[PDB]
Amino acid sequence: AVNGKGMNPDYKAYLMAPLKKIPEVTNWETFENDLRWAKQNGFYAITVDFWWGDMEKNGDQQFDFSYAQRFAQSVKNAGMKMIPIISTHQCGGNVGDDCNVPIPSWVWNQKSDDSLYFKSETGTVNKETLNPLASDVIRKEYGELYTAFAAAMKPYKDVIAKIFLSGGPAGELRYPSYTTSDGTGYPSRGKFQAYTEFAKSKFRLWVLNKYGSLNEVNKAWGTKLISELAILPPSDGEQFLMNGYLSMYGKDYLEWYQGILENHTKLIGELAHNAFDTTFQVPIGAKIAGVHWQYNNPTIPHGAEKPAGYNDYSHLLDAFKSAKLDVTFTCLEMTDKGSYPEYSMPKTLVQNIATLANEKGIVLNGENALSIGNEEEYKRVAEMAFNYNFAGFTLLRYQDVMYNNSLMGKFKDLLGVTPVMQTIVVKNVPTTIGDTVYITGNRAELGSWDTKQYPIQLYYDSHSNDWRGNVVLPAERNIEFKAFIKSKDGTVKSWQTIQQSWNPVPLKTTSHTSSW
Ligand SMILES: OC[C@H]1O[C@H](O[C@H]2[C@H](O)[C@@H](O)[C@@H](O)O[C@@H]2CO)[C@H](O)[C@@H](O)[C@@H]1O
Ligand SMILES: OC[C@H]1O[C@H](O[C@H]2[C@H](O)[C@@H](O)[C@@H](O)O[C@@H]2CO)[C@H](O)[C@@H](O)[C@@H]1O
Ligand SMILES: OC[C@H]1O[C@H](O[C@H]2[C@H](O)[C@@H](O)[C@H](O)O[C@@H]2CO)[C@H](O)[C@@H](O)[C@@H]1O
Ligand SMILES: OC[C@H]1O[C@H](O)[C@H](O)[C@@H](O)[C@@H]1O
Ligand SMILES: [Ca+2]
Repeated sequence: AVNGKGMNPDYKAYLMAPLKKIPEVTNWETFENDLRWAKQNGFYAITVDFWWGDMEKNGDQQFDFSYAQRFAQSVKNAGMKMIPIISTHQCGGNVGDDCNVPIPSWVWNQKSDDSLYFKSETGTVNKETLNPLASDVIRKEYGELYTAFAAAMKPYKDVIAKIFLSGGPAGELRYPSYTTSDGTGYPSRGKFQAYTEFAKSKFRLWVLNKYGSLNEVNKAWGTKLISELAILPPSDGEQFLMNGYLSMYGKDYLEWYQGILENHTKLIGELAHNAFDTTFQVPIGAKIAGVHWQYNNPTIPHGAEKPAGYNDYSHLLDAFKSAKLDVTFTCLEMTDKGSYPEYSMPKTLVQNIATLANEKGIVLNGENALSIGNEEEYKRVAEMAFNYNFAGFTLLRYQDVMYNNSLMGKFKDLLGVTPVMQTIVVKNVPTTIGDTVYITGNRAELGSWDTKQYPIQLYYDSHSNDWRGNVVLPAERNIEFKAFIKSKDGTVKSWQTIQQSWNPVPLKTTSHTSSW
């Protein structure tokens, strides 16, 4: 893996459940059997959306966790684990959606202003999820929902391996900047979503709080605003993305804009921990979307990310570490293109996000963006997952592998692996002062024969004069590898004489000894 390390020893594979309720897809007995089968193929738990629109439909405080409970009951019967997603967002309207579950219709009546929803540069209204600006309503509603959920699901704490939160549209921490009705669907640039009267005044107050007065504002932005009402979000999103973002005003606007999402992260993170920490004691996480298009568009750089709310990922991730939430990213199955008109750079994006996450010590979990239909995409996922320290991978979605035995068999082999620590020992290595020994192998878990970025470092044992190291490997899988020497300057000097192998790696920790 990266930095001479191996795959993450805590890696686990997860299966994303269907969007529709199980009873609308099959019966509970078949479902329980599907889970036993999934478990046989390396899946540790099934992640599932529990829609707010279902749990509090009737009215405020009128809960119904009957479905969630029945679902957990079957997971328990199958001897599996589940990862509930407290989806406070709407189901339907997004890519891949095949459901229709809006958030409780009554929530919109708790306000007379327009503080609850989103309005784009061109007036398009969006009600897929509560606007994070309304922290007062979110604190109340999410606070109540989470605590009610904890009580109702207390009896099943033993099958709950983790809890996910929905930070926005599609259960992702972001603004709804890419939608069909707003004319911002892939691969178009996104449209900023801060045009409600509430958003405008909030930005105005934030600017005034930062600088004190209009004069200080005009002084900082080098502008000539006539009055406080002139403090506004971009009038022209396109022009802003072309070069307005480079000005002092742009920096402040984007800081505030992304700031709303960071503050929201800290809020839900706190409500969640307060409601689940003592009861379940399981990790909590949220999702960041993979807005990979328009990444390298020369005219409007990061034209889709910025409107989504992603301007500074480093700063964004700090909010997660601060809130004590694990992070989930996507697009692990895709590769870079970066050509007109999409200017798509998913892999580059995933690599950057992963590098940042690992630096800050944030637990990283990945997902695939679109359904996978060929073994080749599983390989791409494997490369990213096992070389960028992912602690987990969640496959979307259920039916894709449940009704396709050959695809399932390929996932079991490449991704449904159980990591096991093994000691590799290489003897008689002709190393000279300054050289370092590494091992690289055929599977992604071994860097796929890469000696530049993904090789696994070994350590000299001065006592037995050989090189060794405890390496994490995929249990019960066949592997081939070779040790090689890296000069002090970083070039590959020589390779092990014979290619080694372990057919397969045993599930018990032992050691593999070979000679150079
Ligand atoms: O609130 C100040 C001003 O902001 C916007 O104008 C920005 C523009 O969006 C940027 O791309 C760049 O040109 O800097 C401008 C400020 O000097 C709003 O469009 C404008 O209405 C508002 O008054
Ligand atoms: O690069 C893929 C390739 O890597 C290894 O081949 C090594 C070989 O082991 C060394 O002795 C020397 O020849 O450099 C080669 C790399 O060019 C694997 O052994 C091989 O299976 C794999 O395809
Ligand atoms: O079931 C989980 C969520 O699935 C969809 O959202 C996915 C989307 O399909 C995928 O392309 C993207 O990369 O990630 C999101 C979030 O996992 C539904 O649209 C969501 O409502 C579900 O919560
Ligand atoms: O915008 C939703 C979807 O748009 C496109 O299909 C992208 O390829 C995909 O990665 C993304 O999830
Ligand atoms: Ca409530």
